[PDB]
Amino acid sequence: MSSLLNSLLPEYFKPKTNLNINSSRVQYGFNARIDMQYEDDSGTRKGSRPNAFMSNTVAFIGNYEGIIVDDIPILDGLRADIFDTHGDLDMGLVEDALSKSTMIRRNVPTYTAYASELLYKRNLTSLFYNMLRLYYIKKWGSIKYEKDAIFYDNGHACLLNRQLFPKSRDASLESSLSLPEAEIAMLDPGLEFPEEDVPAILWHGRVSSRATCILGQACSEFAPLAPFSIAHYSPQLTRKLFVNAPAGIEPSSGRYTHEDVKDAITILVSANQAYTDFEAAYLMLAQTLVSPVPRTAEASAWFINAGMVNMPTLSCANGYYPALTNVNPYHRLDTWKDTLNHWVAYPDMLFYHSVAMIESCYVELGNVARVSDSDAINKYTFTELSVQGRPVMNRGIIVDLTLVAMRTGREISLPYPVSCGLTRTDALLQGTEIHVPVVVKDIDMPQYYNAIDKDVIEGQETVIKVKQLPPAMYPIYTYGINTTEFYSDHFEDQVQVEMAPIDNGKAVFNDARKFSKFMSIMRMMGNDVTATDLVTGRKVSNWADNSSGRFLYTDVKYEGQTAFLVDMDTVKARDHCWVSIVDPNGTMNLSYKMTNFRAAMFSRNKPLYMTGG
Amino acid sequence: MSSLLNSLLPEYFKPKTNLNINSSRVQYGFNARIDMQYEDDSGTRKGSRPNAFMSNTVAFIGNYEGLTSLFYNMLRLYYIKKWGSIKYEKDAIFYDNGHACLLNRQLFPKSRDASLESSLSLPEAEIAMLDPGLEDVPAILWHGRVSSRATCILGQACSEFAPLAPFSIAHYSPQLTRKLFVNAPAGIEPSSGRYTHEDVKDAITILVSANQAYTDFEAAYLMLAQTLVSPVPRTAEASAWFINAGMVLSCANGYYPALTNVNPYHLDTWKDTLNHWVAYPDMLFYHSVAMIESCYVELGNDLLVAMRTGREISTEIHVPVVVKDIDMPQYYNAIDKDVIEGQETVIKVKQLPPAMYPIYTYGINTTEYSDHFEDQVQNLSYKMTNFRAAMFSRNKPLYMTGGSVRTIATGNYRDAAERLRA
Amino acid sequence: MAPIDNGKAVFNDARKFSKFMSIMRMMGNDVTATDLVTGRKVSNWADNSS
Repeated sequence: MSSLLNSLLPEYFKPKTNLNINSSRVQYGFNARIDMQYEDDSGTRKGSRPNAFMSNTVAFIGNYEGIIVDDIPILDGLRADIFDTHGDLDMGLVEDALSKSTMIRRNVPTYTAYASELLYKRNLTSLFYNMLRLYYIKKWGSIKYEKDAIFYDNGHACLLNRQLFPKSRDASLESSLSLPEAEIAMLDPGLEFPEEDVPAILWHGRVSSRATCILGQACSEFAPLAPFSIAHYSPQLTRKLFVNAPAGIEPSSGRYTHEDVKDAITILVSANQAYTDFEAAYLMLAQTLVSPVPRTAEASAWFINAGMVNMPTLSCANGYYPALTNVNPYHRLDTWKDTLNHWVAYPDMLFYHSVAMIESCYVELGNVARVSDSDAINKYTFTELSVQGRPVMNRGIIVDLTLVAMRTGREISLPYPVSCGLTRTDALLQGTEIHVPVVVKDIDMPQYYNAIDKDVIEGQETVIKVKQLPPAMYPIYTYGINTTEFYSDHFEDQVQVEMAPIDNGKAVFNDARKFSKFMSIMRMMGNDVTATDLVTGRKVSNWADNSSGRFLYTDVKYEGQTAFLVDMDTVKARDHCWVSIVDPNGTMNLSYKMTNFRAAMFSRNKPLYMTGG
Repeated sequence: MSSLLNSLLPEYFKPKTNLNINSSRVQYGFNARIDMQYEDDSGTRKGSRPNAFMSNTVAFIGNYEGLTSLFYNMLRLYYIKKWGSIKYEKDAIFYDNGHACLLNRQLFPKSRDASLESSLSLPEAEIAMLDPGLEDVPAILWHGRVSSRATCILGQACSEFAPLAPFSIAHYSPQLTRKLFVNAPAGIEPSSGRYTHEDVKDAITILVSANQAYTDFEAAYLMLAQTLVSPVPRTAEASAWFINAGMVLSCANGYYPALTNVNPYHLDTWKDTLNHWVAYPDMLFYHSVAMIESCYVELGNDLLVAMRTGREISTEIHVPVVVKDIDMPQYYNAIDKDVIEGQETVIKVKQLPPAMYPIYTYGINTTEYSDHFEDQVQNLSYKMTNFRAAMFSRNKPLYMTGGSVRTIATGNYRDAAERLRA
Repeated sequence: MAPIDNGKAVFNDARKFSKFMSIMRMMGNDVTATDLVTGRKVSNWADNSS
C-alpha cells in the first residue's frame, strides 16, 4: 500500500524521483538550529549551533532465510458474474460461464469437476516479490561488500562483518547471485486433464526473448555468497511454469537490463488482473530492503540469529480457465490499482518508504521491550488485541503494520488479511540472554560493558551479555508527532539540577528521569560527563553514540537502584560549537529550542543529493 | 525559481536585459547620500557626505568538485561559449590590504594560465538511435530530426569535465553516462564538432518541451545560481571559507512514450523559470549575486535565505599569506613574530568572520551590522537617501545594455476550481 | 564592538571612556589604555583609597 507508507514521511520532506545510490551505507537525517542556554546564580551562558545533524545509519546487509508457507487465496481479479451476493465462488455459475465460452466441448465436464480445487489457488505474491528483487539487483549492482570491514565501532568495543556473517566471501551485488533458469513450457489448449502442482499464467500476445530469461530466474533458488538484503536465501518456487500464450514462447536470451523487468511485471499484472497480489509483494520488500546499523554496541542482539521470511507458495490456475478473467473484474476497494501505478511512475521512492517502516518498527520495539509480563498489553499479547480481522497466523506484515499503527496513532486498513513477509519480534519473545561477539580496542572496556572477562588485553575476541534489548534506532522521521518521555524528542525541554555551595561540585541524582535529561542536554552542549553508580560501582558515559547525539537510559546496561554520583570538576569540552561550564555554584537550569528543519542525506562521508522531477 | 530570486533584489533597482562581462572580477554597490548631525558637551556640528560608494567584490574563481544533471551541464556549456574570453593569470592578486597579500598560486595549486574556452577540451559520448521494436542507459524524446549541432552538445554535456584553470562554471564533474538513446522518428545526423552559444538555447528549448521536464530545469537553474560566482573576501581572515574544496542521470520517456501525453500532472506556475531564462539569459548573474550574498551574510551570525528575508520559502584554519610590510605580525595573528618583506608565512583563524556586507539586502531587516537608513548612536544622527546602483569592472564603469525587462509571471489558477492543498 | 575587531576598541568620546575605566576597577580588572595621537599610557589603578 503506497498510500499508508507515504503518510509516514515528514511534512518538510519534499522527495524527487531519482536517487543515485553508490554505496552500502546511507546516513539519512535532518539539519536543525539548536539555541542552548545555561542559567546559574552567577549568570547566563548562551550558545547556538546553526547546523546540527541528527542521523540514523542504514545499510544494505542483513541475514534473512525464506520458507514456503500456506496462505489464504486472493479472489480479486476473477469476473464479477460467478460471485454470489455474500462474495464467494457460487459453483453452478462457473459451469454456466465455461459452457457459454470458446472452450473445447469434450473438456467442459472434466475441467468443471477440477474447478472446486483449482479456482482457490490464486496467490502470485512470491513471483512478484522475486521479480522486484531482480529489478534492484541490476539497478544498484555496483555496490560492494568487504569481508574485513567495520560493522560497528564506538571507540571502546569494535564489531567486524566476519563476526556476525561467517561463510561470507567479499564480492559485488551483481557478482553475488548465479541464478539457474527454470523451464517455461507452452500450455497446449487441448490437454485432457489439468496438471495440479504446476502453475499456469496468462500473457498478452508473444512472450519476448528477455521475458523468458526473467520468469526463468524469478522461479529459481537464490544461493548468495555475500549477505545482501535484496539477495537473501529463497527456496525454489516451482520446477516448471506453463504460459497460455497462443503466440509461441521465444527461447531464453541470457542477458537483460533493469528496464526489461518493469516490462515483464506490467504485462503479468494486466493479463492476470493481480493488483492486490502486487500490493502484498510491495509491503513485503519494504520490510526487507534495508536493515539498520545498531545505535549502540549492545544493540546488535536483534541481528545475531537469522529472521525467517514467510513467502506464500506459488499457485495460479488462470492458464486452464481463460474465460473466467475478463475486463469486468471483482474488487473490494475502489483504489486497488494505486500501488502498481505509484511504483511504475517512481521506482526509487521504495527506499524512502522502506526506511520509514523499519524506523517506525524498531522505535516501538524499543519501548515495548521495557514493559513487565504481568500486564494487559505486554510483550506476548500486543498483536492479538490490535488485530480486528481473521488472519491464518499473527506473523509477517500483521506484526509490522500493528507497530506502525501504535507509532503514528492511526487505523491501518488492508483489503485481505494476508500474513506474509519478515517477522522481527524473534529475539524479544525468546526472553533469554544473547551472547554478541566483540573485538576490544582499549584495556579498560569491561567496567562500561557487561563483559564475560574482567581483564582483557587489546585485540582479544570477547563476549558481551545483553539481557534487556536497547533501542536499535532513534526517532528522526517520526520526531515530535507522538512524543514519549523515554526518548524525550520534544522541540522545547528544560532540567533543574539543585546544588548548594557547601557541596564541592558533587551532585547525587536520586531521580532517574531528570538524570537522563541532564546527561543528554550536556552532550548537545559538547561536554563529556562520566557518572559512577554508588550501589553497584559501575560507570556510564553520555558519549555512547556518534549519530543521534542523545543519551537514552538503556545506556546504563543495568536495572537496579538509582544513585548516580556526577563530579562537576571532571567535565571535559570534546566537540566544537559548545557552551563552557568553568565552575558552577548554586542551582543550574539547562534548556534548548529546535526552530527549523531541512532534510539531508550522507554517503561515503559526502552529501547525497536528490535529482529528477 | 525566478520569482523567488527576483524578489531578493532591492525595490529601486530594475536591471536591463544584456550585460557584457569582460573580466573575472565585478564590483556592485550603490551611490547613497548621508546627512550626519553631531552633538556633544562642547557644542553642535552639522555636515553632509554628497556621494558615498558602498560595494562588495564578486569573482568567477572557486574550487569545486562533483534530468537535472543533464540541464546543469547544458547551462554551463552556454556560459563557457558566451563569456569565453575571461583570462586567469596565476601570478595575480586575490586579496590586497597593504600589510598582507594572497596570490592565486596560493589557495589554487595545480593550476596554469588559460582562457575559459581554452580550460576544457571535452570528449563526446555515443548518441545512438533507439529503433522502435526493441522489447543503466537513459532514453529521451525529441521534436523531428536531431540537428548536426544538437548531437555535439548532448555528446559533450554527458562527458567528463577536467579543467586546467580554477573557474566556477568549469568545475570538475564525473561522467554522467556512456550512451544516451534518442527516440527520434527521423534518424540523427553525425556530430559536427563546432557549435555557437545560440545553438545551445535551441537544444535546451526542444529537450524540455518534448520530455515535459520543466521542474527538472528549475532545480538546475537554482543549482547553478549557487556555483556561478564566488565572493572576494572582505578581510584576509575571510579566505578560510574557500581553502577546502566544497562538494557539488536516469529517464524512461524514450522507451514508453505513452506515459508522456497532452495532459501532464503538475504548482500552476511550473513553466515560469524556463520562460524567464529563454527571454533574459544574462539575468542569472544578478540572481546568483543576490543568493550568495544572502548566504554568506547570515553565516556571519542555502534556501539561510529564509533567515535573511524573514519569509516562508516553498579546528583553527591555516590561511597562507605573503608579507608586504615589515610590521605585519603586530596586526595579524602570524606564526613567525619576526618577518621580512617577501617571506611567505601563515596566519591563524579560529572564528570565521563575515565574507560579505549587506548591499542588495540593506535595511530589509536590521541586526545590531547596524545597516539602518536612520539611526541615533549614543550623539550622531544620520539619514541615508538617493540610492542608485552602479557596477565597476577592471577599474572602469560597467554599463548595462539592451532594453527594459518586461514582467513574465502566471497566476495561482489557470482554470482550476478548488485548491487541493496537497 | 563588532566581532571583526579582535578585542581592540577606540573611544572617540571622553565621557564614556571615564565611566568604562572606573566601573572596570570596581570589578577588579587592571586596564592599560594607550593614546594614539601623543603615544602616552594611562592606568585605571592610580589610587588605593576611593
